[PDB]
Amino acid sequence: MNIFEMLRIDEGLRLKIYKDTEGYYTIGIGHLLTKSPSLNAAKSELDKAIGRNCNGVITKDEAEKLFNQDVDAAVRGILRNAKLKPVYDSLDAVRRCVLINMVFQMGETGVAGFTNSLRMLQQKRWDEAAVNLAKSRWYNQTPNRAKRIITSFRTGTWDAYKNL
Repeated sequence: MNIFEMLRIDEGLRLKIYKDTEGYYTIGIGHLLTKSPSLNAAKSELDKAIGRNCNGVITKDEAEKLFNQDVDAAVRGILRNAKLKPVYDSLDAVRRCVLINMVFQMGETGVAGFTNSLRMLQQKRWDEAAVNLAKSRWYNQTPNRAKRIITSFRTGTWDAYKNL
């Protein structure tokens, strides 16, 4: 299992504009387009993102390209962020994937806000951090994905995803 397969499981693939869990216009593999309520704004963003007139629809190839971009942007954001880098550096390979997943889903700023959890992972206090991470809007809003993530930090293996 790798970060791309892991995220593909969590986000799915859609080749037409759709609303995400929060109601925002997204496409492909969890690629947010705009928070704007306007479908048109969405389609504009989309064409700018692909480089073509897409009329709200893209190909598999295009979805994967945007996916490649997002994953890279996620990793590089972690590396540049002063609160995230040290955690990432302290982590093993699986847990590193886990953090990347979170950052792809909630942005750098988002994850950087989980001060106590970060501290806990950093200290390798797995069970404590799992309990703190669950106390969040995040967990309450997407509990099945959050539980997958939390279990992954807990065990340090891909079990939660070998099911799926």
